[PDB]
Amino acid sequence: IVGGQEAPRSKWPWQVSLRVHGPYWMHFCGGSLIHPQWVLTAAHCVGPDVKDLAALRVQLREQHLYYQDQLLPVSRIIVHPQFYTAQIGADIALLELEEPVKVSSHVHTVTLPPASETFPPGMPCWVTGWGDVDNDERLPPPFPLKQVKVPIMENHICDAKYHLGAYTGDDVRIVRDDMLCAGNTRRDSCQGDSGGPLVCKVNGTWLQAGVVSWGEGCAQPNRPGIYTRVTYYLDWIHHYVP
Amino acid sequence: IVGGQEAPRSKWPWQVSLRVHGPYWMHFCGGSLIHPQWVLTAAHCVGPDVKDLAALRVQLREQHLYYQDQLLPVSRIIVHPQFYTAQIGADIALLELEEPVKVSSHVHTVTLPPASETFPPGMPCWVTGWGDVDNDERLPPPFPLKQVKVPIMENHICDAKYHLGAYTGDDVRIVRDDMLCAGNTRRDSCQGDSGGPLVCKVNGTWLQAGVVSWGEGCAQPNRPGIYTRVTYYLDWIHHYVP
Amino acid sequence: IVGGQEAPRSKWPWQVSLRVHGPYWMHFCGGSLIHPQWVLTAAHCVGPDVKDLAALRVQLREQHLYYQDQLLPVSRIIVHPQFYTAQIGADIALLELEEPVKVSSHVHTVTLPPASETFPPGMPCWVTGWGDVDNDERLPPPFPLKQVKVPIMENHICDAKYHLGAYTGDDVRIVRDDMLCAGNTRRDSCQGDSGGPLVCKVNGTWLQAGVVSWGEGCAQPNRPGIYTRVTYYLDWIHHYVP
Amino acid sequence: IVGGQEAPRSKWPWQVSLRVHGPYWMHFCGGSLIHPQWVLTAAHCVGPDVKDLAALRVQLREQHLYYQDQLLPVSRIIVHPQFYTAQIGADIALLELEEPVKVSSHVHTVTLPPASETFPPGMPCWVTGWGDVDNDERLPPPFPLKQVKVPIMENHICDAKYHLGAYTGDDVRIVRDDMLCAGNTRRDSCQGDSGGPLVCKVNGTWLQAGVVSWGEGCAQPNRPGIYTRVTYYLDWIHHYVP
Ligand SMILES: CCCOc1sc(C(=O)N2[C@@H]3CC[C@H]2C[C@H](c2cc(CN)ccc2F)C3)c(C)c1Br
Ligand SMILES: CCCOc1sc(C(=O)N2[C@@H]3CC[C@H]2C[C@H](c2cc(CN)ccc2F)C3)c(C)c1Br
Ligand SMILES: CCCOc1sc(C(=O)N2[C@@H]3CC[C@H]2C[C@H](c2cc(CN)ccc2F)C3)c(C)c1Br
Ligand SMILES: CCCOc1sc(C(=O)N2[C@@H]3CC[C@H]2C[C@H](c2cc(CN)ccc2F)C3)c(C)c1Br
Repeated sequence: IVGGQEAPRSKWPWQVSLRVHGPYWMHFCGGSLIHPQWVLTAAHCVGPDVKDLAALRVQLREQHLYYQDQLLPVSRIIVHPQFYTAQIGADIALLELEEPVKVSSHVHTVTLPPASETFPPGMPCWVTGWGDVDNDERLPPPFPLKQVKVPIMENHICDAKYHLGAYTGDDVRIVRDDMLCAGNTRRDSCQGDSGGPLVCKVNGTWLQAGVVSWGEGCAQPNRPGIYTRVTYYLDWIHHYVP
Repeated sequence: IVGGQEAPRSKWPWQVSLRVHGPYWMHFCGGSLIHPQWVLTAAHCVGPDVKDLAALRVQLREQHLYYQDQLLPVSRIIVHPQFYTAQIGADIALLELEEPVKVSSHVHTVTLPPASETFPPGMPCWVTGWGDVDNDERLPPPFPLKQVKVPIMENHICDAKYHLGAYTGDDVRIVRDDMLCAGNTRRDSCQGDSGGPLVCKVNGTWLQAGVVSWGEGCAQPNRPGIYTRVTYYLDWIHHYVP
Repeated sequence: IVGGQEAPRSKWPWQVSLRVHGPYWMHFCGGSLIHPQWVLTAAHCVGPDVKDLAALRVQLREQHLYYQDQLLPVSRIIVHPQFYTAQIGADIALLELEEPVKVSSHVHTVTLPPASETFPPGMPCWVTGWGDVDNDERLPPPFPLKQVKVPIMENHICDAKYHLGAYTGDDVRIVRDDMLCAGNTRRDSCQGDSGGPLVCKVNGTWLQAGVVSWGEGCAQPNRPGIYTRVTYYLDWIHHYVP
Repeated sequence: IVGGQEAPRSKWPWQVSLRVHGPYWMHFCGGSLIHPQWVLTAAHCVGPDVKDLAALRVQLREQHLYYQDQLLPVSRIIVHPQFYTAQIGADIALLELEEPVKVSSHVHTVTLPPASETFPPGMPCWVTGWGDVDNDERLPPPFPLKQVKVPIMENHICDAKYHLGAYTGDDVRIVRDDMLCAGNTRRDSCQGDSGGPLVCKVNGTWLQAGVVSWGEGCAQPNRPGIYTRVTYYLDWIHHYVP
């Protein structure tokens, strides 16, 4: 997370840490609890190549990474069949927990938005995670959960910004329809925040608008953060998630 | 170049080295001389981001990289407008030299194939460059120009190989129509060979089948090297080069 | 710390973490609280070149590094005048805290050994710190305070052991009189433990026998860990410490 | 080599490159031909630990490293018995070639100085090698043999300069009598030049004043380059070299 601050303990109960087995259970990606037995993440975190379920663990809401570790095993890894790279699209994945979680006030699910829900500029939106604080600058220990309020940019305006300083033809789409744009040179998501949630307060309720996907660096000029549009993959999510 | 050996001095007169200004004029990509004043390379070498022409030089055929440097300036960089990433496609670019080179027996152009030209499966072809010898294994000094014989893998067969051990749906194409496959676990192109030529001897004439583009690692199981199909972009090439 | 285990919360109340200002207050060396206002460390940690007082902080006993931080400023950095390198000797330094610490059962001082105290082999001795777990293998998060029981080796035996597979003449002393030897191929101190204490239980009382100084790698054959002999610099310590 | 320029082909015929086996015969240290069958170098290059003769090769004067390789085998490695560390001193070693070198105008021996020569400040002295061009800045390809005119400093002044900005006592010797000082913030030897020669023109004859040994970084304020004083070890060299 570029800019912003450390998140208070009561905020973002849905935020999860994805862990890989090595010298320790290392955080590689973020995620969000969308159902007591289901975690929503980015496909690039757990794909496109087949991963070993034994080498993966899910860590629920934690104020400081690695401190209060209570790792949960994964039953199923479901990656969108249209996924290959974050730039092509379909950067969405589902993780089925071995057993459903005990929902508390400190740890509970995030509400998915309706199919017709469009997130326009000016809407209060926040992105969370334990990712890099800047380009090539990792989150320092004790690795606190960071939060940043990001401004939403319209897809066509964001696509136009991505063409500035690029050879890519103006008619050639960089920011696709299954993507969402948010952030600026001071506020953005980064490497390590991938798979994590982008929540927006719509009529007094928090709705996950996006999934941290990609971008040309972090908080760089004319390069806002790109997220997988949750509304676009609602039919695919509901096929596995009740 | 993975496998093979040091190329003899008389072989591959079209092979060029692309140089970027830093502590020294360092090799970042390969290429091929297609016209005395034009160089064919991969778009990812010089894009999608707009490059500074003063910070770029072209080095003609050299037995040992950096030894007899005769750096040539560039007047134009023409990156295909459909290019953004090597996986999406259109990984092709043209470099116009400031002055046309004096064509000789040691340094001369490569013949481009006709519009209908097909490269059969199992056909022996050659890939050249000063790239890495293996995954995370740089070409050791005095950096000789390397060559390797690579077998052609048909597009549908190669696409199926990329789906082996991947979540990506069988109906979702990884190896695209504007792409070409070549190599195995012992013979392949690698990081640094990008932009370089893939040559096939057809009826006693060397034709450039592909431009080194991408691949999931170098000489990895079920992951052959991906090349930009020259035949697919002949009209775009002929629009700029006479 | 090579080998051993995570130290219990009730053990080593004198253990100190030395912090340097950078992207965060990074641990660079260990230390021991010898007086409520004085910290004993290695000279190579804070020298031989003059350090900025404002860029240094002292962290008292932590079960997990960086998690429960309460950084203390330093008022004086006293490095032994005979110090240049750890191999030459006099690898000892004192850090005066700006204010004295409120002593408790969990955080208290270590007793310095008497002037004529020798530490022969077989004695129950432990070395503590948050250093590397092996050669080029960092202590993984949540960075637990580690301990290891290390066997003491006689100075002349350890000195002759350092000459094994070395061109250095047998008459040329490697392990000097101001040094102490401890550890083996399974039990040792490493990079990051430097400045930390080597404590021995003598007559039911814990005495600081040494200060982590140097060694040819960590837990390598015929290369035990080298410590600064505390008894040798007792007069120098007592000149500043009450 | 920090500062200066690329050496002309006719200059420094005694300069040699020391090679170690791995992915290629990599340069690790410099040296000098003092006798047709003997090479003078620094002890830290080949010690204090015993090295395998088969993994070591000697390369005679080369304008560009690796380009015209004619690797020569070594029969004996003689490291000074007083050596352990460059800072302690005796950083001198002799390498006996398997066969004597066929001496020519391009490749010949350097004259050792008489015992009486102290090399005072103001002598025209040069240091040569293929080492780093600055701190953490490696010599760029085609790796040309570099040279730099370095100002000689008197031992007591160089020792006092090393105490500036250091805790080390003014009466505690840093620069020993078996050492020689040369260089400034623009002209110095660096990592990779170690073992190489420091030559001074005395009575129209090039005499090797020193062997590149150590220093606190390269071209750093009040930290000139430290060389092993050849005259000090003249008796030791003559015990092996005819
Ligand atoms: C022109 C190439 C467009 O495709 C991109 S952007 C891009 C990039 O710059 N990235 C850095 C590091 C990996 C990749 C995506 C990273 C990233 C950016 C964001 C948005 N700031 C969020 C999460 C995240 F992981 C930032 C890469 C590697 C590729 Br391929
Ligand atoms: C699932 C991701 C598919 O897209 C790929 S493959 C891929 C990869 O493994 N590469 C390594 C290093 C960069 C990228 C392409 C590299 C490469 C392979 C080849 C084929 N052996 C030729 C040239 C070349 F530069 C080999 C990357 C970074 C990305 Br994004
Ligand atoms: C010529 C060998 C003697 O001088 C030495 S040993 C030595 C070494 O191998 N070290 C590694 C990394 C730095 C230095 C000291 C390190 C070390 C070893 C120990 C004992 N295992 C304790 C603390 C500690 F920092 C282990 C170095 C850099 C030097 Br100079
Ligand atoms: C205060 C510690 C004194 O002893 C030194 S100086 C010193 C240092 O800064 N060095 C850099 C890298 C290794 C070591 C010696 C290096 C060096 C300097 C020079 C002179 N500029 C020539 C050759 C050479 F290898 C420059 C080290 C590692 C040690 Br241990």
